[PDB]
Amino acid sequence: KVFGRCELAAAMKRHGLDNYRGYSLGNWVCAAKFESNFNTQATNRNTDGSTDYGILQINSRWWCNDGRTPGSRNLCNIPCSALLSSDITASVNCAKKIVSDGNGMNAWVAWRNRCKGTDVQAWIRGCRL
Ligand code: NA
Repeated sequence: KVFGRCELAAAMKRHGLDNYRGYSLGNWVCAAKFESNFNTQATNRNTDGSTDYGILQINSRWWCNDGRTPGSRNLCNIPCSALLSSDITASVNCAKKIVSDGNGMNAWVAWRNRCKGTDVQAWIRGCRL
């Protein structure tokens, strides 16, 4: 599924991401835009052989099991393919654990490089939330 901007914002808000660990909703929408272009089926391979999955590009090195990242961890206790679903519940619940791990949203390289320090509230402008 490719989400619309306000559709994703509303779904992220319903799942409790708005101001989760102090990150306003526009941060999460900005992160999803530049990580996946709002596409739940997005995948990208990393240099170490791990793969990033889903709308927030969650990495198989630490967070999910894709059966092809030997020696890795599965801290969200899910198969990576669950992160590709049109239902974003698993992505959001895993994202909550990542953002809680000490580094905040700096865990997402696209957020640090393209969202941090900008007017992230602009990403939810016009939405009925
Ligand atoms: Na893994």
